[PDB]
Parts: sequence; C-alpha cells; structure tokens
Amino acid sequence: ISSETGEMGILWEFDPIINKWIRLSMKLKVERKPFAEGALREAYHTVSLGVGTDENYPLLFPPIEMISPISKNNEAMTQLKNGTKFVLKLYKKEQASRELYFEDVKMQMVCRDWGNKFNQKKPPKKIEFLMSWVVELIDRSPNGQPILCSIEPLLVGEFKKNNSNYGAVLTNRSTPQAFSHFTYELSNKQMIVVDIQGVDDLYTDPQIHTPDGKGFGLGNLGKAGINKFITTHKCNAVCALLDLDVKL
Ligand SMILES: Nc1ncnc2c1ncn2[C@@H]1O[C@H](COP(=O)(O)OP(=O)(O)O)[C@@H](O)[C@H]1O
Ligand SMILES: [Zn+2]
Repeated sequence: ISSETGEMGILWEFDPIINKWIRLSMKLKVERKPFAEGALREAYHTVSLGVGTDENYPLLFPPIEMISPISKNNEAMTQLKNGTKFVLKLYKKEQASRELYFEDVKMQMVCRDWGNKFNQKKPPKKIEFLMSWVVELIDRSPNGQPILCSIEPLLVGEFKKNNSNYGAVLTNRSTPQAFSHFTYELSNKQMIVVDIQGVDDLYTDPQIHTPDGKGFGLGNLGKAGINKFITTHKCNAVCALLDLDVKL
C-alpha cells in the first residue's frame, strides 16, 4: 500500500467461519538475519509496509472454491497495518510443499477457534492463539516454485514451550495442559491441540493430532501422538474446573 522500499507479497488469511481463504497483497521489509530458529524454520523480524488487494496479481491451491471472491474485511488490515512489527518464518533448507504452508496456517486458525471455545468456559487464565498468514514472497527468485513463508504477530516476552507434539510436558503451568485435555474431550476425541507454546497465554505454532492422522501437516502423529499425550498428562485444577474426565 506504501511507496517506501520493501518487497511485495501475496497474503492469505484463512477465515474458519466462512471456511474460505482471503487473498490480499502486502509489502514488507524483512531483516536479513533470523532472530531465532526452531527445528525446521527460522524466524525473522519484519515490518509491514501496508496491506492491499490482490487485484494486480490474477490467479491451483487452495482451489478456487475455497477462496473468497471478496476480501474487503480481514484481520490483516488492522494487525498488519503499515509500521507493524511482526514475525516471518521461513523453512531453513532442511519436506515443505505449497499445501503444507496453507495446512499449517489453517491449523493455527482452527486452534485459535479452540482458544475461544476454551475461554467461553471462563477459565482462571483465558488463552489466545495469534493469527497466522501465508505469504507468497513473489519478489524473490523461484527448481521453481515461488518462495513461501508464514507470518504472524510479534510476541513480546519470554517465549516458552509448554508441551511438544509427542508427550513432553516442558513447564509446570496448568492452563496449557488443561487446554490440551479440553480440546481432546470436547472434540469427542476427534482431535487434540498440543505444541502449546508462546508468551504467557498468547500462543503460536500449535500442532493438532487426529486419530486418522490425516491433514494438519507433518506434525500430525495420529493415534500415537494422542496416546503419548495421555501417557504424560496429569489432570490439574484447571482440568477439574472445566469438569474434564480424569479418564482420557
Ligand atoms: N510470534 C513470535 N514472536 C516472537 N518469537 C517467536 C514467535 N514465534 C516463534 N518465535 C521464536 O522463534 C522460534 C522458532 O519458531 P518455530 O515456530 O518453533 O519453528 P519450527 O517450525 O522449527 O517449530 C521459537 O522457538 C521462538 O523462540
Ligand atoms: Zn486433564
């Protein structure tokens, strides 16, 4: 949207309530060096140079039927307005495909809905997952295909991982564990949200397991993932406040 120097991107926001992707453009300026790394990805400080429409970049994955024809409303326009400092995540060089960027962002959106459902029970500590978006870094040279990344708001504070996607319980806090338990029981065992991590109860990069192991990226470890969580879960006061069953 802005005149100043930066690179262009195609920005994708998933909206679970209409079950559609919203396609936009933005300009961003990313730092040359990462400020952190995880297992597969590196995180980069980025500044937004504004969000606009995708009109100049005519359009397949996601398929056309999954894309909203209208993009006037979105979180991006406020959360990524010009000046906003945020975080860009790129796969190192290592496995990643186009589909996986979208799966991962949609997954975080699904977890974000679970956070709201959890909060509606009025737990002692309310929780929230950050927005996440797919960005096609179209100014960067494509073996093909385009450079993709995901972006999300900047968390300020000490970043802590509370559980992994395979049974680790990494801190003593109760809410992140009760939340994982809550998603499992309240989904009637259709899914569980783990990899609960972020700053305080602002969370990012969660991971879902489902019994059939289908979808939800490469970190979906299916029944094994679910059972590994069960083996290590001790119900706490939040689990009890939420009236969750001590079995399962
Ligand atoms: N929104 C954020 N704000 C600030 N720091 C973050 C944010 N998201 C991730 N980080 C930091 O970047 C690291 C790597 O990100 P991560 O999502 O774990 O990548 P991977 O795909 O390898 O798991 C995290 O361990 C954390 O230290
Ligand atoms: Zn529990």
